[PDB]
Amino acid sequence: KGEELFTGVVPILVELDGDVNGHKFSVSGEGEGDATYGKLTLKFICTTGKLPVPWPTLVTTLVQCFSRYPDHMKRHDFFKSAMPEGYVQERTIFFKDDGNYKTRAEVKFEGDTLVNRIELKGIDFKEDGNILGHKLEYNYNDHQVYIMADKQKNGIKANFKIRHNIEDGGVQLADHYQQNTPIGDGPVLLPDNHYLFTTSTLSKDPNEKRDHMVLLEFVTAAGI
Repeated sequence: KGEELFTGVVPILVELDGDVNGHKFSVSGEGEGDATYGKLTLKFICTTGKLPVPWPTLVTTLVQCFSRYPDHMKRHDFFKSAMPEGYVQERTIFFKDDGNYKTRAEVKFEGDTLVNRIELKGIDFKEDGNILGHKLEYNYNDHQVYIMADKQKNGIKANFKIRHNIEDGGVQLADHYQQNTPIGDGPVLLPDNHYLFTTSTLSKDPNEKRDHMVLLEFVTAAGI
């Protein structure tokens, strides 16, 4: 089983290559995950300069295999069952009255490390909007993810809203549409519909001078 590969603390590598309205950038993340408790600690660095989009808008893009799946639904864990070969994770994210991100990522083990490798393309963004204009608060409003099976492609799908607080009043809406399919061929668990509940805390490394985001996350799956 792929679930075995998560019994301990697992190092996490994240790598994003991004293009939004022609502003190209890269993001690297390193940290570790504990699926037994459902805990992620990661530090992200924009390794090419200033991040041209706000850090919270990338949170969902930047490893649901680390969700704590209890004992009674260790069998609906599609994300772990796909390991080590892993899965493709694709999204479109509509920023209301603004552009959209399209993301394709591969989530897999490379040696002992869980690696989330992402390409991100963003189009139709307003240059003085909340994204390209950096008008969103540095914080997070988590949202639950209702995970439904997708027997057709043999993976799962979800759609959910993320709310970003706008520095001067609004809420910026980020409409997420997600589908996941296994990379490998072997048997994979197809879950009964269930929820993923996530708690995210954003913070800053006082000794770090590059543009960056420290992220602490707790996540659990739930029935009904």
